[PDB]
Amino acid sequence: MAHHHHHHMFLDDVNVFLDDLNTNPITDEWYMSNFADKHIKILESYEAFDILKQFVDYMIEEHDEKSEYEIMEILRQLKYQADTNEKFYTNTQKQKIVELYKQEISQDILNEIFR
Repeated sequence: MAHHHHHHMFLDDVNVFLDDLNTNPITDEWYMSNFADKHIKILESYEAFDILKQFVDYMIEEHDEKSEYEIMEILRQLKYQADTNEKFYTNTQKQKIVELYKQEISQDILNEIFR
């Protein structure tokens, strides 16, 4: 009645995870893996590829170590769906997240993606 619900909610799943686990001391990246486990086609090749760049920047902005596994699972599901081993960043980024990444973690991620 009168108040027709007009609010963009839960569109950005990644945003919700990062925001929720940030605003709450949860900081449990494992939930992200639980999400990325769900075999669903989230995006298209170019969509996910570009969103790689977008998320690259947005992730760098938070410089958060405790979301590493989150960002990995996000980027891995994105490029896995995109079907590409490549990686690219925004003009502003000028910084490889991989350099901060624990290579030990990235091994398993690529182990899956490259398959």
